[PDB]
Amino acid sequence: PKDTIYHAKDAVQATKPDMRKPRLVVFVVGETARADHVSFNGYERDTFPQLAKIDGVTNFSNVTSCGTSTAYSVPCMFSYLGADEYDVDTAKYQENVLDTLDRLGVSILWRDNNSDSKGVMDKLPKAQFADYKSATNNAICNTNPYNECRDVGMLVGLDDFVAANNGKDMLIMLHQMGNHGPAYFKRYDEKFAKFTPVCEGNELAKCEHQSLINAYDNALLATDDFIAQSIQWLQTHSNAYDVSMLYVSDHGESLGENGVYLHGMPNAFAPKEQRSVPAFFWTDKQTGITPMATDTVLTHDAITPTLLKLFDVTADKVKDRTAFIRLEHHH
Ligand SMILES: O[C@H]1[C@H](O)[C@@H](O)OC[C@@H]1O
Ligand SMILES: [Zn+2]
Repeated sequence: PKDTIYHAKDAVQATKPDMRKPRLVVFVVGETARADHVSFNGYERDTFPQLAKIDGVTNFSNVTSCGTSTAYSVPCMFSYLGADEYDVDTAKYQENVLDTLDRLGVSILWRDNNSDSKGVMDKLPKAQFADYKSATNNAICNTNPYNECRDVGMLVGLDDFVAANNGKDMLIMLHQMGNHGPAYFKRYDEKFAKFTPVCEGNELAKCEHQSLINAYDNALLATDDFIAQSIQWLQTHSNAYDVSMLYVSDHGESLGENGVYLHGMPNAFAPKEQRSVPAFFWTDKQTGITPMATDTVLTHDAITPTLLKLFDVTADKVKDRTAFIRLEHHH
């Protein structure tokens, strides 16, 4: 082990949940989703029909990931250093934004249907991380012939966590399997097999290109559903809690442009498809949180200041950063 390097020892929470409504936020950590396959960004297909029916969802049309892979992007998304000073090999020993929030009294929960938190949860109690790739944590793995555990299974029993943390601020990370490839066709249950025919081979270049896009877009429909159900879950708590949902994908995906597939390419020459990601923000009307303009130039660096602002936390290190939500409040 090594000593933790501090970045936000000045951090203070301006208000406490005994003096205003407690705050309950879900952060969906997405996977392999491309901004240009989002209906709201101009995609010809309605890949997000359920979110389109929910009042108060903001789509962000200009978000660039810090990197092109899970192990690289996820730690930077929760970092204080930002993409320009980020060092993947020492990120684990830096105070990160979850460390700050936990230290100031926010109850942190991380459920993972992807891999793990890539070091982000490592300093917090073991029980605050839960592996939802396991069929004995995730109750929703028998809805498909692959026996693949589904992201929506991470919503089961969250009410137990809320009850165990009654009246506290809470931040829940849900780490999605999402659009991970190459087997996009496995990523969604049959009710989302909307675009057809579907590539069901593992060698992507050998499928007809349209069938590859169809499988990828069907997987997006399942994520639309998962995010919508995450908002519906939050809404069952809106009387007692100020509830918000943030979604950001860890990176994009190549879909055969220039013959490139999957992701993980070094940033210097990775194509734009691997870095252009969707981001969504939803909040209940009574929270007073206001989203930034949909066309704000944004990156993964906006995540840490957003999470801090959602819990009324100020930290010098990110004082000049743009967030997904505004500093000005209408009364
Ligand atoms: O984005 C990063 C990539 O995912 C990683 O694996 O190598 C460096 C790149 O800059
Ligand atoms: Zn990923």
